[PDB]
Amino acid sequence: GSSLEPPMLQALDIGPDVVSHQPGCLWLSWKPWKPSEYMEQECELRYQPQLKGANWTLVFHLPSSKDQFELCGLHQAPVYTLQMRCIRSSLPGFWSPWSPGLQLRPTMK
Repeated sequence: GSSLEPPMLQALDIGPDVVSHQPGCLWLSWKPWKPSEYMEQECELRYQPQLKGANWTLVFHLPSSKDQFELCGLHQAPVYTLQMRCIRSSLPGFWSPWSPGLQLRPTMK
């Protein structure tokens, strides 16, 4: 949610060498809170192709905190958008509000 120190989600430095060489791939990364304690909740990622129209696609099996998310198969819009949502492990009841992520231009092809 939104306590003292709020969570943040951004993309990764991709474009030039992106470390290795993939056939068009992106890289994300985010972190909720976790004050050095246990707790194994769960989180999902969201990414839609920002263009004339869009249907928004989702992702699951995501770790509360990712070190270098790796997505691939993005080709349809000129710019892509990405947000983030979270919840507990198996307690479906609120899912909190969709936190705002960011928008940028991924691989060119």
